[PDB]
Amino acid sequence: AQNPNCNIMIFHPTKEEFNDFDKYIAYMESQGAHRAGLAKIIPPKEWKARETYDNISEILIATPLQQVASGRAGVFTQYHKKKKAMTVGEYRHLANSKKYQTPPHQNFEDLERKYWKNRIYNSPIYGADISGSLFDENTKQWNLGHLGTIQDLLEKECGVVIEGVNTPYLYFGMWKTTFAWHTEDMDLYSINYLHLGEPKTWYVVPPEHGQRLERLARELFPGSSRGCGAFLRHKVALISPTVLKENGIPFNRITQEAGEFMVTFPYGYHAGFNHGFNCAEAINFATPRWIDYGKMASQCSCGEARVTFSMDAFVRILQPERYDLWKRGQD
Ligand SMILES: O=C(O)CNC(=O)C(=O)O
Ligand SMILES: [Mg+2]
Ligand code: NI
Ligand SMILES: [Zn+2]
Repeated sequence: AQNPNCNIMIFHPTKEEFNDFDKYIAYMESQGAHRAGLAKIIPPKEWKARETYDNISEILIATPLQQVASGRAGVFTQYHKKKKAMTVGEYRHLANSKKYQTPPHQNFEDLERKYWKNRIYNSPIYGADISGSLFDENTKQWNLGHLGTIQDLLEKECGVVIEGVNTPYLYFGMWKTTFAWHTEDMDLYSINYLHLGEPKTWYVVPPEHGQRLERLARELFPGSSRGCGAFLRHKVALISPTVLKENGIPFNRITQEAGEFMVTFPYGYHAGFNHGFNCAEAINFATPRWIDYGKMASQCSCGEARVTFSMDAFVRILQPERYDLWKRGQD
């Protein structure tokens, strides 16, 4: 078995290997990358997403989210308070303000220490989940707006034509902006490209150990657990690396820098934070290997997790028994 310790692997494809996305994902899996839940892909040196980022300031962040924490430093939840719209240029100024900027630090490790120590005492503002793309239309390789769609994958594998579309999302982050512990909708893959700015630190649990994380989460968030049998789908809970180590949960960590891709694999729980002003782009995708994960994915039916139009068909076709109850949660 390749990569039996479930380490995060880093890949350096050549320009020739960067042509065929599906084939490279399958290569990474042949080397055991999926066992970690997360892989880094450094693009060939010849590649670029677009020519410059000089003209992005007029993108609108229609609903910036203030991430308010409750709990203790290592075990907290966050809720998202909606703020007034602002442009990317306005957001970048805010991120760089004395109130919100990255503190002085020695290195990524020092910054990670400061994040875990102090995150709960601040409420950073995240421009998340903005439909759109920063890839130039002429970028032919690993262009997240030109991937094969999950609907077409399901059709190719299973023969059923379904409604739905699949488009990317932009994330504009600042210091301490945070992504809570989650897997993807329907335990899909995700791919994330850090277009610009400061890094993003990731934590991930190997898919084979996901249920260990879930069991800890039920212990640590006991009211949430009673409210919903899949409450990590709410994307609100954080658990520090110190706490994970104290409870014997297997995980790994890595920092993504501008110009790098990360891939999350089916049922790979992940969480993380941004180091400073940045912009990432991400999208879900599927492969043949995903189908069995989609069929087994947990679902939130309590009403909190509220998701896209396109998840309907996935539940309906892969999880027909669950469909009725899950749809009640959506309506
Ligand atoms: O970058 C973020 O805030 C969150 N991204 C992801 O969870 C992902 O790409 O799967
Ligand atoms: Mg603009
Ligand atoms: Ni994710
Ligand atoms: Zn729920």
